[PDB]
Amino acid sequence: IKRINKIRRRLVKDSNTKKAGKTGPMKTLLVRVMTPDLRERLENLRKKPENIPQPISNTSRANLNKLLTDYTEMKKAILHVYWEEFQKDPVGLMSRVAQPAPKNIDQRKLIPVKSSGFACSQCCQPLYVYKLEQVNDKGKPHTNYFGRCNVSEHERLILLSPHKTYSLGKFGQRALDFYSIHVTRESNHPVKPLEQIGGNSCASGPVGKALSDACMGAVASFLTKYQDIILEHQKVIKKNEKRLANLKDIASANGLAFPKITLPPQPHTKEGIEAYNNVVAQIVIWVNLNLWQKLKIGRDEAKPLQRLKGFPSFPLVERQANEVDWWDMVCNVKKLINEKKEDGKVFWQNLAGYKRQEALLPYLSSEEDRKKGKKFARYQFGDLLLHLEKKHGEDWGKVYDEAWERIDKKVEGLSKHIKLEEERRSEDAQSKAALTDWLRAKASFVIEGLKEADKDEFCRCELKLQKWYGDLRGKPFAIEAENSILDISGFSKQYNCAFIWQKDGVKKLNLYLIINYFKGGKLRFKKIKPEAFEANRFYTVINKKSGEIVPMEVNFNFDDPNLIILPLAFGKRQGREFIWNDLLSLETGSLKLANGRVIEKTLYNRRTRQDEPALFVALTFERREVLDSSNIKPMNLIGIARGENIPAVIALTDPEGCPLSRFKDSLGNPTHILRIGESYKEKQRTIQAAKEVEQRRAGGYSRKYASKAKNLADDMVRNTARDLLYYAVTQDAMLIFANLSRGFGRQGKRTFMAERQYTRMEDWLTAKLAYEGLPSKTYLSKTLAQYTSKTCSNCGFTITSADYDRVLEKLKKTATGWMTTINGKELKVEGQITYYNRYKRQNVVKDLSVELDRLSEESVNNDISSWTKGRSGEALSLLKKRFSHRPVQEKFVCLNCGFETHAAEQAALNIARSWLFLRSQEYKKYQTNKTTGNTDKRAFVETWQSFYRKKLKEVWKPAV
DNA sequence: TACTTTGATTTTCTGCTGCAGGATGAAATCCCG
DNA sequence: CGGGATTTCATCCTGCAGCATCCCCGA
RNA sequence: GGCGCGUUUAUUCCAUUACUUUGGAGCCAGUCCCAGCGACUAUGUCGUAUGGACGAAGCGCUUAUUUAUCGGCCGAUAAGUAAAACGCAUCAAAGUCCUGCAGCAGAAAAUCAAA
Repeated sequence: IKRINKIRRRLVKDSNTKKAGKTGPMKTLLVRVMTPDLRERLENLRKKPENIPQPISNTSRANLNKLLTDYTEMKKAILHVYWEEFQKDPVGLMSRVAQPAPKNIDQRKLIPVKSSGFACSQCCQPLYVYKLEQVNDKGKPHTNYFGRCNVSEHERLILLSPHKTYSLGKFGQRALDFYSIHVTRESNHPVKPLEQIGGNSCASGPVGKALSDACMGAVASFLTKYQDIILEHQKVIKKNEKRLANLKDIASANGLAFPKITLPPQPHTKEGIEAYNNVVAQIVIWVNLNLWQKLKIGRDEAKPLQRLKGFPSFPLVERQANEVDWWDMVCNVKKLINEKKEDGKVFWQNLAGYKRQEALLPYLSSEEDRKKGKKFARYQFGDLLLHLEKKHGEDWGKVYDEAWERIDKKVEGLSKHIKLEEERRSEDAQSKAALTDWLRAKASFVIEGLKEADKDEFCRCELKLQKWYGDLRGKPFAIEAENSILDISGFSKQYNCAFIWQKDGVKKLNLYLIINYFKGGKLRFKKIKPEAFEANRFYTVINKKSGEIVPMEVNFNFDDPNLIILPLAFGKRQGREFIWNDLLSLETGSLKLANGRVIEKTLYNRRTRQDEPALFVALTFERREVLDSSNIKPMNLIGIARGENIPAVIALTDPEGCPLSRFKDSLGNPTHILRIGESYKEKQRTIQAAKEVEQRRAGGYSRKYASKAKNLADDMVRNTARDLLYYAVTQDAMLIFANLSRGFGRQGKRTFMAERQYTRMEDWLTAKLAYEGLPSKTYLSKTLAQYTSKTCSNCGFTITSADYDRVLEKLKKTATGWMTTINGKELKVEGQITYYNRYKRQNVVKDLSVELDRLSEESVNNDISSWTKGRSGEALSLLKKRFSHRPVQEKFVCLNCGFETHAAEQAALNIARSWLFLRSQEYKKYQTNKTTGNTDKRAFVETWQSFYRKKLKEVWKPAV
């Protein structure tokens, strides 16, 4: 039976247990706080439970709300202070936040710099460089670099990273002493969040220590991203200089006038980035308008400049609160439309004959628009104008007035309907979208007469109307809520937080979470004997740094007006995982509670169809006892192929490489191929289609679809990981993946991020293995991905570009038509090719022989070598498309022997066979020969094909 | 021969992945009943 | 004088190996 | 699309704790009232269920007052109400979180240009 927990139990029973290292694996339990609505849900059951729990009391709710608001305000204040500090002096701050080396690395410094890369801003003295050479565990020598000062107060060892000229290398959350600056009463800093925001009501210790981490973590992350990106920006600047020079030369060679603008130096703020990107945009606009379009020059010969991307913003303080009132903007648009009425009337009425047809060309819909069931407001207004012209003749003076009156009446009706709708309870997004579209159409109609008179005022009007159109269409779907976070630094007597339980029976437990963050509250811990439990008394466990577990009795008062008491809501599965686990018991110390958080975030309520705030509790657990991996030795192989249409296709093989038919398909016949994840893409496309329909109708989709794709993707990833682990454990096999880079995936036009699940599957399988204490190499391995999907599994021949080039070279004409040979096999050049005509938006079918004859109609003796570049290019494009090894995505055809099969299954088998290849002796001789500087892929392909053919002859008997 | 696609830039809103920072207890003073 | 409450401090171990592989192919 | 009942995901032993999701099965989808869109006899008419508003959303099992049939519900058959309690439709899986940025993609609109 395929259960993840069953596989975990089998893994546990098969090996010994050992204590974890300094830090073990971590896992988070996310539960909900028992609120009145959950109780109401519990009271509507057909079979009512015997004991319905009490919800969170009113006093706790008030305390929690106040504390959450105060915590958010203190975070904002501290972040604003450090934003000002960074904006004043970057280098000083990022030198202050750099993490010092441990005060234990006191090996003998050997060599100073052969100097002043940075400076300790505390004393404004340079940090001199000092090296230290050592050997790693793998034998590769490594030199670390450190910065030291002659100040005794600043006699530290700040880590450094060399570049080809030094960087810092690490930013810590605790390097800067936050408590002594902002929390302690002796400090003279003008900003003291606990003393000012909270009104001296919160305990200094816990709240201050939580703020320390919460703010300095974000600051350190921003500093790391900034220092990282400031180097690739330099590389891009240097690269753009050469391209600008080359394009200037090309423009000069063709006798064109290049704009006289200069690229600014490398910027270090957001305004400089915007200026540089504006210059790049102007250059690219000119290049496209004059070089690619008019002269038909290839993009490769005239390469564009590149924008600067990835510059971070300061945390939480640079957010733009684009808060605009909707009806006010509607009124402003109406006002400015009413301003220009006379100018539009004058332009339209006094217009000439033939200029009128071109004046209203953008107002006339196309045939495709008329066919697709619905038209934009512009074309509808154009149809109205045409009918009015037919009605009144050529007297456009009356036409203008009638059109204006009709548009006003329609807009007034829409406005009245929208106001009545929003008065009661309801939102009609379609009506708002229609009103915005009709306002846009009226604005265009009025202002189109100023496109040639005053381009500055016309540009101002266009900018205003464009920004207001964007804002009006985007506001009704703008989210205004944000999560609220309350942190718990740790679970020890210091931080005044407890996770308490009554000992019902011997194993049964009651459950509360207690927070004491207000002055005056009482929460007392008392040490007791290990087995001195009593009824109606709350107990907990305290974990000591030395490995000791101290059971304590926690006593307090329920009616205390300062405490926060939270009852939790969870399921059997979560309880067996964390609270009352059979093996990982937290009373024994095998499981430890690390820290926690109280979260307020939005849940979707379908009863009211709205997002509403809700309270969650997250508790992080650390595993202290893990397994021993020294005895696991898989024997067989499972090659796994990843993709989009099918998330996983797996093939099972013996140690020799021969297929093993042990899986059962739907029909029950033995097989060696399994598919995991089918019909996932179809569901994702269905969700996307629903989203697109709503987006076209109203400009955005409802909150019902907010998290559907992510939930589906998470479900697929977790279930696929379970399936892979189950097969690997039960078949005694090692899993083999392709060596795809992190973040690998297609970045095209109709691509979606929910369909890029390669690294996610990798990470989930690795983490699931890691929680038990085993390394990734125990059950998972990677191999080179080259030529795995391009090798025939029946003959061992791999197709390459050079083969296609040589086939083009040999192709000629006999009395029967075009002919060629590959590896002594004759090819009868015939058959039709159908291509997806994008301009026609259809499928166009052509005949290869006829196309080849046409290409030979302008040529004599059919000499391919005598053709131009473009003609030969079309020739090999046609031959490649007709002789492609992958005519259809899921179908593979071998060109050398005519073998046909499924591409994914063959590639899955070839992945395992390649993993076998990498540890053969042919690869050894190839590696030895490659040391002579011969960097040729051709020899690698030779070795791969030779090994594959040898093994096919020897032991891999092909299917007959 | 031409209508209809495509190239570039700008405005607004949403979601999903990717990568940084993390997953604090021990000990020393100080004050107050 | 003991017990809360507040303040100060400090911790770390990892690769390597070749241009393709869910891209495809295009008026 | 909407409305509800809820099972299985630990072998004696572990909170039918109640959470958040992915599946299976049950029941119900009309009205131009207001808008949107399309065709025109065109400052309106007609049509169209695109969006709001209204309306729809299991079946049995046992208990006692009234009527219809005999001596005038006591004995049974149908109709009308709240509750107690069980059964069938009807069933399998998964969960490692927080903060902060960035990058891609989706959807419209505006302008210039080419073929």
